[PDB]
Amino acid sequence: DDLKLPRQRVDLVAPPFVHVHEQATKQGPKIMEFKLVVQEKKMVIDEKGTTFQAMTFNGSMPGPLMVVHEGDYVEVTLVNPATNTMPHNIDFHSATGALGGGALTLINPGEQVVLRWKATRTGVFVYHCAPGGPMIPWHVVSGMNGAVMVLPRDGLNDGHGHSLRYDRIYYIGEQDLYVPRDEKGNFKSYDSPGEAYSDTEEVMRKLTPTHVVFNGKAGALTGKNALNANVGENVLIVHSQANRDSRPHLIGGHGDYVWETGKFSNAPETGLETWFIRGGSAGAALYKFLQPGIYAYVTHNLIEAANLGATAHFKVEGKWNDDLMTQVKAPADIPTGSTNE
Amino acid sequence: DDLKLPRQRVDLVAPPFVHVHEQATKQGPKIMEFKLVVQEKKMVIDEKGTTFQAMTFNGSMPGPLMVVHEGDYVEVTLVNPATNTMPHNIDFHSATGALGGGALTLINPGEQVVLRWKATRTGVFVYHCAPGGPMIPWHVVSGMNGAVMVLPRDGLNDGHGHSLRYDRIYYIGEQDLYVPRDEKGNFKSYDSPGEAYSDTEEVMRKLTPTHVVFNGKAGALTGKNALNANVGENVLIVHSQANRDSRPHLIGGHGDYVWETGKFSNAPETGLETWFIRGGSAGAALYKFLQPGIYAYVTHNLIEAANLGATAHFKVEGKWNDDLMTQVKAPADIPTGSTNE
Amino acid sequence: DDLKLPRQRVDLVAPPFVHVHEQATKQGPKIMEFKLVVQEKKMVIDEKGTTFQAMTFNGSMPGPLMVVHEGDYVEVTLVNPATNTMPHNIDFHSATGALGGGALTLINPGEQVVLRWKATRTGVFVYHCAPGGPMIPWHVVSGMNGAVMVLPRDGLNDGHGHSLRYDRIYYIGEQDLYVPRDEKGNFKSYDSPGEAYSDTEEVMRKLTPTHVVFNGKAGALTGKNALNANVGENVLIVHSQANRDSRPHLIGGHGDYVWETGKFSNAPETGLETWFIRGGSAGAALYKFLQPGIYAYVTHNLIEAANLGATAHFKVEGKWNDDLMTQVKAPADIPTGSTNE
Ligand SMILES: OC[C@H]1O[C@@](CO)(O[C@H]2O[C@H](CO)[C@@H](O)[C@H](O)[C@H]2O)[C@@H](O)[C@@H]1O
Ligand SMILES: OC[C@H]1O[C@@](CO)(O[C@H]2O[C@H](CO)[C@@H](O)[C@H](O)[C@H]2O)[C@@H](O)[C@@H]1O
Ligand SMILES: OC[C@H]1O[C@@](CO)(O[C@H]2O[C@H](CO)[C@@H](O)[C@H](O)[C@H]2O)[C@@H](O)[C@@H]1O
Ligand SMILES: OC[C@H]1O[C@@](CO)(O[C@H]2O[C@H](CO)[C@@H](O)[C@H](O)[C@H]2O)[C@@H](O)[C@@H]1O
Ligand SMILES: OC[C@H]1O[C@@](CO)(O[C@H]2O[C@H](CO)[C@@H](O)[C@H](O)[C@H]2O)[C@@H](O)[C@@H]1O
Ligand SMILES: OC[C@H]1O[C@@](CO)(O[C@H]2O[C@H](CO)[C@@H](O)[C@H](O)[C@H]2O)[C@@H](O)[C@@H]1O
Ligand SMILES: O=N[O-]
Ligand SMILES: O=N[O-]
Ligand SMILES: O=N[O-]
Ligand SMILES: O=N[O-]
Ligand SMILES: O=N[O-]
Ligand SMILES: O=N[O-]
Ligand SMILES: O=N[O-]
Ligand SMILES: O=N[O-]
Ligand SMILES: O=N[O-]
Ligand SMILES: [Cu+2]
Ligand SMILES: [Cu+2]
Ligand SMILES: [Cu+2]
Ligand SMILES: [Cu+2]
Ligand SMILES: [Cu+2]
Ligand SMILES: [Cu+2]
Repeated sequence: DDLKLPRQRVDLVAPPFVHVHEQATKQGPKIMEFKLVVQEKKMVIDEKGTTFQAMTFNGSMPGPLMVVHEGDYVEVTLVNPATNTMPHNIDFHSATGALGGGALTLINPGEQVVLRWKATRTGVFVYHCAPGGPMIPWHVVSGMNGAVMVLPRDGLNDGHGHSLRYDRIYYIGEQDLYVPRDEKGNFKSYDSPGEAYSDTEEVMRKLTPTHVVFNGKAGALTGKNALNANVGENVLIVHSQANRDSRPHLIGGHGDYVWETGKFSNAPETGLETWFIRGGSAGAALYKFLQPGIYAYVTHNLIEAANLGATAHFKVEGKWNDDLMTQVKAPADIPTGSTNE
Repeated sequence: DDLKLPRQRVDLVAPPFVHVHEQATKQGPKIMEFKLVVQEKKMVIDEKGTTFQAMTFNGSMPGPLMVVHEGDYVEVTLVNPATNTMPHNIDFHSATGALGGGALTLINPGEQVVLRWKATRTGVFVYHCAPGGPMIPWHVVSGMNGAVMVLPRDGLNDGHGHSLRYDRIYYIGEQDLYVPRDEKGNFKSYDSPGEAYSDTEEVMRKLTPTHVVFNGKAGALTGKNALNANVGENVLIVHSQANRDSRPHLIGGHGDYVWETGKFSNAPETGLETWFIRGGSAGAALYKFLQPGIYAYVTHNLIEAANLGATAHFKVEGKWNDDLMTQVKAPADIPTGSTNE
Repeated sequence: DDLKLPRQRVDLVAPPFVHVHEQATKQGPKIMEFKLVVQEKKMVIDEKGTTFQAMTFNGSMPGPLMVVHEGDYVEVTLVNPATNTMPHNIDFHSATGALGGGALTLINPGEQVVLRWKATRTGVFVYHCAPGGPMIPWHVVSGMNGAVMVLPRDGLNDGHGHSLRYDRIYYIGEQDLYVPRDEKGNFKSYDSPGEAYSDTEEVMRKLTPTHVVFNGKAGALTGKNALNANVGENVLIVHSQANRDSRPHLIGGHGDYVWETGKFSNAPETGLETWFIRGGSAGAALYKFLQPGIYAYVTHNLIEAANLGATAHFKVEGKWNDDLMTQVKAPADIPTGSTNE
């Protein structure tokens, strides 16, 4: 027992929600214990019911958000149940050495492993499966990716000596999918990941996804699963993309404070319209809602947003501010005396 | 009449030019009145005469640049003449609430609407049509996008307490187009936007444009329409892309001061070769010309620049500086005594 | 002889290595003399032996890294031997005027030219061939691109008044290739660049590379050609991409200090997971190795990394630090008493 620190078990929750944590803490470093269970399963990924052979951490795309503080140790038990067909591992971009932990975590079905990494670098970071060779992109684009947030012990700041505190946090994992089609253009179904591989790899090679989704499917965060907020709340939106670039935008809002490269040692940028998540990274945006109503959160390639699945909704309760925006005149017939050339 | 401020009507001009404005102002906030008239029309988009069914604000791709100051109110009359076939609206990324104004501006042919938004955020911002669902990307990639610049009341600064002033401003709107082809590879023509939709959507879904153009067509800002400047002038180049990333570069020059995310609350970066406009944003670069001659302004995917339409020219008058660059020896035969392995 | 400065001849070396230079210097400005010889040749670009008709500076993809200091003059002799078939030139993104020098350097086979440019802007910069029109992207994606680094005379700094010094430097040139295929999907071979052009241009137009390689071929910097380092060394990794975006990541490491836009007048960002090289630029990352072993350096589109060629290896000698990372329990059977739902 070389490392003599208190241990705290964390119970992960499904995205887009985040497990209970403190922003600022005066507790000393701890060993933060997490469990991730690989689950291969067929999943529905669009509003027409298209299925595909997914591979997940903890049954979700993305995998759950892990939250720790700078100087904590993160002890992760990775479990690969014998119902799975493939070997799996885990690479933490937050971690130092052994390909992020991938070189120390390769497990066959029926096995588990325990990795410990010190949280020396602050920010939001991707984690993903990376078995080796062509299996690396396949496992990642099959769903095996999530994120971890390493907070400064004093919480977030604006890079100019002022504390920032969020009232709410959501984790938006964006997933690029490569679903094979038949000669007529219909999506193909398979009985196992292995059976889907060869056809999937051919789609992957042309670098054009068939779907780009938040929280694992088109429409996942719309309708009854819209994200809630209230006028005045400061909301942190963590966005990850393990394989492909994204350009997040909150329609009707802004990024008040944005860490587009995702690392809290760097001052955020202010007042952004659209920000950029480089493939293989996580970023974070804070926004204080000023108006009630529906907001769309998109990647601002609008073809991907509207036609390939990459739109979420916020439903924000409160009172409308006519000073910031008003409909001066409702739609009305163009006046007869108008000249509109 | 709740809002008791002076009103000023602005007459928009066609890009790449910009309407008359002040950089720094000591005037107080005003209500700045703008009119945008939707025009659906067939337009020529390449040097071989390819046409396509465009949808525009004020008859241009991009729509005109609107320029106001922080704290002004922007009162926009959007007009959809009865000669048009589709409903249209407007989303200002500069604005707060109601999906940028889209939720308050949906008008059928024969209607107009008046929206007012407070200019609380400084920078250059996209505006675009966003009717709903799949119509959002279609209207945007059909040409319905422009930009607005919200200047600080004191004008631009270098983020380190020094004023920056431009001698000239140009607005470069970049447009990704998705023109259908027949089985032989020739571009298809249609009699209406509605007729073009189904085939266009199929091209859009594969996320590869057929054309990438500045000011609405290949060659628009070359030849007799090159952009003018003079040695010593500080030129602001505003660049927008409503749907797709771009990587601007001034061949033979630099970005002296670049706001790649486009927001003046952030200090610019200095001395860039190439900068990055994330899809769904505007950015801005200042450059002081040091040499006369022709400059090419490109997106630095050179296939897009040279082969899909995305090159503009500057023609810069003045005297050559041999200290910065000189041809020491003109092309000459390789000397006989040379060894060139 | 207007310009009365000392002259120093530099002998270039093949990437990923870099010619001998000083980081900080107290020498005054000099005329730094470089020679680049164009070589058109067939080259092997993947592990299955696929060939293609390359065009290079000095026989390598990328062309060699040139290193000078701010205020030096760079006198480049460009040679186009009569064994070549095409005209060639050179555009330095570091240079001011005449399209970066392209407008002063066009040479036919059998000719040479001498260009001098003043190194007024600090950073890493692309150089590339740019003959005119469609020949520009073709020559660049055929291999005619490299980089130059213009160091501050005091060496690198952290943007906060502290010197940074590298123990080692590597230059990683990333190349997007567009190799034609026959109706069965096999790569086509040609006897000359001219013969390959028409088919290559058709691939280029669809903006999807067939290969994305470091140092000119899949596997170039893996196996016996892995990059060496030692625990404790600060390694500068210069990354260029003349045509297409990249997202570098050091698997198991970080970017301690990253200039993603590549320009040393801007403070670096700290502690990045993944950074972004915009097409038509160079960037640079410093990392101090903390753990021994194999590291993969990738573009973090993992399909491109694992399946299209874009992976390099570092082999790092030293002692493992169990505090930063440890395997707490090796892979073992899932305990009978476990519940893993
Ligand atoms: O800021 C640059 C810095 O990163 C360093 C910090 O000095 O270390 C990072 O990783 C180390 C792992 O132990 C820690 O010192 C540090 O707390 C963390 O940010 C150096 O390697 C370098 O100067
Ligand atoms: O996309 C090609 C072509 O395929 C068809 C079926 O023949 O539709 C498929 O592709 C659509 C777009 O991805 C999906 O909306 C649908 O689930 C799928 O069957 C055609 O309708 C389409 O033109
Ligand atoms: O700098 C962060 C800041 O944005 C705020 C300014 O305090 O507001 C922005 O939008 C508001 C709309 O009224 C204005 O206060 C402000 O002038 C503008 O930049 C906050 O919501 C937050 O601190
Ligand atoms: O691009 C496919 C194929 O189509 C042809 C006509 O058969 O040319 C078309 O496409 C060209 C590239 O976009 C355009 O230059 C031209 O306007 C268009 O007819 C072929 O020439 C080409 O191989
Ligand atoms: O920092 C902005 C600055 O770039 C300037 C420097 O004043 O010049 C750059 O190019 C010039 C070429 O002579 C040099 O003055 C300078 O050393 C270099 O960084 C201006 O044109 C402008 O303020
Ligand atoms: O990629 C299309 C198709 O072509 C084949 C040969 O018919 O393989 C070629 O393409 C592969 C992927 O790029 C390469 O691995 C190989 O060198 C090449 O012959 C098929 O195997 C493949 O499905
Ligand atoms: O140690 N107190 O939270
Ligand atoms: O299945 N993912 O939220
Ligand atoms: O672990 N690879 O399928
Ligand atoms: O109020 N004067 O410009
Ligand atoms: O048609 N646009 O400039
Ligand atoms: O308004 N949509 O076509
Ligand atoms: O001038 N001395 O290095
Ligand atoms: O051939 N290039 O390293
Ligand atoms: O110089 N062009 O082939
Ligand atoms: Cu896996
Ligand atoms: Cu990774
Ligand atoms: Cu419209
Ligand atoms: Cu938008
Ligand atoms: Cu060339
Ligand atoms: Cu260039």
